[PDB]
Amino acid sequence: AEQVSKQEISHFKLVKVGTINVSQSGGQISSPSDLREKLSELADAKGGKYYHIIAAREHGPNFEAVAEVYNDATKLEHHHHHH
Amino acid sequence: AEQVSKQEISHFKLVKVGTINVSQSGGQISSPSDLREKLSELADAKGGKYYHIIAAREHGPNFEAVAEVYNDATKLEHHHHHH
Repeated sequence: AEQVSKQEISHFKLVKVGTINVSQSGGQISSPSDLREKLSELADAKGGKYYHIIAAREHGPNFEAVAEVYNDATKLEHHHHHH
Repeated sequence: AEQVSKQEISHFKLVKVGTINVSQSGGQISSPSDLREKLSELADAKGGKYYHIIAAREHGPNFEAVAEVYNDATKLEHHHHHH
């Protein structure tokens, strides 16, 4: 999973699966490597291949990275419902 | 070189290394994968590890991808002025 700007998003046409928020109390995130690693983990959890951090804010000791998860246009009905 | 968000640049404090423009008449750039290696190339040439697309503008057949190069303070004055 990689992140792109609105320029790429609206040009290559990406679909949003959901919005992720990485809230880490203190030095749980040290470098951008940590940040992107958790971003991709959560983005991939949504099923998306792309993401974009809309709000990377510093809530005191707690770091909150809010990003939107974008998927490639290859998704359709997940017929499950229930048994 | 990776593309980071403007908030990341401002949160980690990245030094502005310069500007890189990919102005192609098509063919050279079709996928973001093409553009990435170009941007990373030009950024690496200037000596940056990060970049951000600030304007991916499509003017007819001429696609202009304007990104700016950012890197941490790992530069030094050179005693290689000329001789």
